[PDB]
Amino acid sequence: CHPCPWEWTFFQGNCYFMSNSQRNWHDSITACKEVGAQLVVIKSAEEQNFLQLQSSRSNRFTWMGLSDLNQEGTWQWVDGSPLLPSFKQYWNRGEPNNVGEEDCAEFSGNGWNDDKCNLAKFWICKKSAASC
Ligand SMILES: OC[C@H]1O[C@H](OC[C@H]2O[C@H](OC[C@H]3O[C@H](O)[C@@H](O)[C@@H](O)[C@@H]3O)[C@@H](O)[C@@H](O[C@H]3O[C@H](CO)[C@@H](O)[C@H](O)[C@@H]3O)[C@@H]2O)[C@@H](O)[C@@H](O)[C@@H]1O
Ligand SMILES: [Ca+2]
Ligand SMILES: [Ca+2]
Ligand SMILES: [Ca+2]
Repeated sequence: CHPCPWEWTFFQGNCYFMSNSQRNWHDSITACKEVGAQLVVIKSAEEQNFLQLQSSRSNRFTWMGLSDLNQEGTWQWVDGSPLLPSFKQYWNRGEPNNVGEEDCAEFSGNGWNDDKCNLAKFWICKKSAASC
């Protein structure tokens, strides 16, 4: 037994899958469900710092489970949870700008950016880590 599956990353009781292939946002949601996970929902500040560092180093635009598709301007996580005011400090400068209609969030550089949901990007899945 292993806390996390092969190629996954462990951090604070959860396993994260950093994809090596690309998908649009909706298909990323499905990809995660197919492996018993969810497109990453950041539930804490320590988690954000950890993920941002890995994403920045990967130098890849990467989807997270956050969108304002249902109501422009109101960002909600895929589990139905609302984005908190304390997490809003993570957007890059000038973001979110909804330029050309951007309703999905991605890790970009050292922060977050909103981009077109139909764009294919890497993604991160999250599921709980097993204890053995
Ligand atoms: O600090 C520097 C900067 O470095 C990284 O890249 C910056 C740049 O990345 C994205 O554009 C990439 C290319 O996209 C097309 O191929 C061309 O436009 C080409 O000229 C670009 O280089 C993109 O995220 C961009 O952000 C702007 O566009 C997006 C998409 O329309 C929009 O959502 C943003 O609000 C903004 O207008 C970004 O500047 C990244 O690590 C950056 O985070 C970093 O700041
Ligand atoms: Ca919109
Ligand atoms: Ca939007
Ligand atoms: Ca943007």
